[PDB]
Amino acid sequence: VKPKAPKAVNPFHLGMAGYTFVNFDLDTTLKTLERLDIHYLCIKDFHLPLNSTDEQIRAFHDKCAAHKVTGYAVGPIYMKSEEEIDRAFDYAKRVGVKLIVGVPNYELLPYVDKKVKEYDFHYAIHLHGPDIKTYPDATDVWVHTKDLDPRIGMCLDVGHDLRNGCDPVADLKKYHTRVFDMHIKDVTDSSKAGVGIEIGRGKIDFPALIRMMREVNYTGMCSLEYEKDMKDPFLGIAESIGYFKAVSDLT
Amino acid sequence: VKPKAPKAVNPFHLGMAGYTFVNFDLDTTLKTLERLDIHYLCIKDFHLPLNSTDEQIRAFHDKCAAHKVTGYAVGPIYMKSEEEIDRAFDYAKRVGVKLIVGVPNYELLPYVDKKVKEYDFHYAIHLHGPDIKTYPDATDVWVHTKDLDPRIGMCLDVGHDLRNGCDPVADLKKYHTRVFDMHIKDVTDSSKAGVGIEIGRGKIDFPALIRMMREVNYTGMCSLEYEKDMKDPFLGIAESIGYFKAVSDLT
Repeated sequence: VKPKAPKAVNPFHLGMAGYTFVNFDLDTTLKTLERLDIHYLCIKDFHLPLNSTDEQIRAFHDKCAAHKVTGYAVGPIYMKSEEEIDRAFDYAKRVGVKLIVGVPNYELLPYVDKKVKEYDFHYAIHLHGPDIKTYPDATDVWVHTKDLDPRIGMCLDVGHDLRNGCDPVADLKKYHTRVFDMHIKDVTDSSKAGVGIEIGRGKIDFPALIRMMREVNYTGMCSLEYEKDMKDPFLGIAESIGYFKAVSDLT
Repeated sequence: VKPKAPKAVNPFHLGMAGYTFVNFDLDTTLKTLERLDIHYLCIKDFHLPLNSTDEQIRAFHDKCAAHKVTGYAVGPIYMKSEEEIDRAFDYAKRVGVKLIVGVPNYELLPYVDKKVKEYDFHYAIHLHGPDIKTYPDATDVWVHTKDLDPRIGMCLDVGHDLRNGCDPVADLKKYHTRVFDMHIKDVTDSSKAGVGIEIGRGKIDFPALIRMMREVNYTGMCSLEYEKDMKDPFLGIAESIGYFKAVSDLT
């Protein structure tokens, strides 16, 4: 009997983005993560509403822990006014996280700056690809944040970046000092016409991504945001996780 | 935009072993393979009974084709008398396959020899690991077949082989001339106490297996036989397929 090769060491943590489970309750979400050996969840309002009580927040944490899951950040949370920003930062504090994934209107970036100073939280702007005018890609988030507080950056969405015609691995190399979260997913083309697909079936260079994360020592989460078959996504979620685990282990 | 590496070329074909779906009908089985991009199914009696009519066989083939699946072999079929052997070979011919996965009593091996000559079919004996007295491992199948017709060999079950304390990659190197089918699966230990687990989570050295299949030019099927959570196996089936696809692509 000959032991297989040791699995490679990686600085990042595997998680799930909450939108993957937009059509499912928290019970179903946590049970699925548990079965997939995934220990991190980005928290969405459809699982933990912003006005949840202190007791409801405790109950959320306890359920997460019972399934060996940590809620590591909140969002994406879209923010179109200072009041929404105020509410999002207070919610993060109440939930006990220090990372907020957000989509603030451009004119509100100075206010986000004020709030990251007040709370000492990181704030990761979710880039959205070529269908959306604001924050289409990693460069656009960079240009809007590079002169602001160091705690403001991006949720590097590798799929949307590639669909905008950008190399997400080269963007990670350039912009790593402001990449605070990541959505992993795969796409069928490096254009607006690219659609979501199971990880490994599409165009994203995962081996390159994994090597680059090691090279820049990315220590955040790589959170699967699976946007295919969203009314019955389980088979695709699990195949994508398997493929990504293997790339993580063998690269 | 930089294209990812071309996927590696492999001589084998990815399939599914029918026992994976012992608790599910053929519709559910074919739909699952279709969604997983799997094109080969080993045919079990609970999906296509041995006394199925000619019309039922046609209907089976048409349904398989509609889901882009080929039924590539039949079995495993346990055989404890010459009559059962007679019935299995005639069934294979009626179903239009040339490979039978079987478990014949040892004393019936001469009759299997007679039947492979009569029909010109390959016959792959499913080895069963340390819990079962007959055909516990690849060496035992080898010793019982090496002097018989060249068309009689083994369904190399990598999980059961490892649980018997055997190296399935070294067994493949030794015995490739008589490996006509393969069950892929993973296990938690190289002992009787090893249980099934998602591919990649266990002890089987898949990269080594893939390199060895290239080295001996194994052109048969690697059929997933998933024996965990068998009342709700979908998540584990899909993770295992993802992991194995990645190993196939990147090794």
